[PDB]
Parts: sequence; structure tokens; C-alpha cells
Amino acid sequence: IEDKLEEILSXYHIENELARIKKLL
Amino acid sequence: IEDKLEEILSXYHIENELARIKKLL
Amino acid sequence: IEDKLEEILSXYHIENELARIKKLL
Amino acid sequence: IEDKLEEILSXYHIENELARIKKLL
Repeated sequence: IEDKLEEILSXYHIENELARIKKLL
Repeated sequence: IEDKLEEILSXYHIENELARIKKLL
Repeated sequence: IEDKLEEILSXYHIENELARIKKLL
Repeated sequence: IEDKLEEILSXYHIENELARIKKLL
């Protein structure tokens, strides 16, 4: 389990990419 | 652990930014 | 806790909005 | 519960779609 939460935390990137997209607009 | 879920909840922002992107289109 | 996972599941929407964005492009 | 984390892991796609969006810009 503490494992599955670690793999979920593997979301920061999603954020980063959203920011990048905004920059692209 | 209750900790790792707190850091995952640190997603609301992802939503917000998506909405912002839509506004940019 | 089972609670914090319920609030995390409150991501489907993120998907939906991404799809919508694509449609906007 | 290990179940709710499995359904949360059902985020990889979110990533993929973001990448696709970038490609669309």
C-alpha cells in the first residue's frame, strides 16, 4: 500500500506540464 | 501514510489550472 | 483515511476536462 | 481501501493526454 501512494506521487509532473501548456498559449 | 495522502491532496490546483487553460482557448 | 481517498477520487473530472481541451484545439 | 488506490491509479492517462495536448500546440 505505502507503495501505491508512492506510485501515485510519481502529480508534481502533471503540474509542471500544465504550466508548460499555459506558457505555450 | 495519512501524510502521503495529504501530500497528494496538496488535485484542486490541477483543476484550477485546467480551468484557466480553457479560459485561455 | 478512507475519507482522504474519497476526496482524491472527487481525477474523473480532470480527465473529462482534458478531453474537453483537446476538443477546443 | 487498496482498492481505492487501484482506482486512483486507473494518472498515467492524465499524463499521456497532457502530452498529446502539447503536441496539438
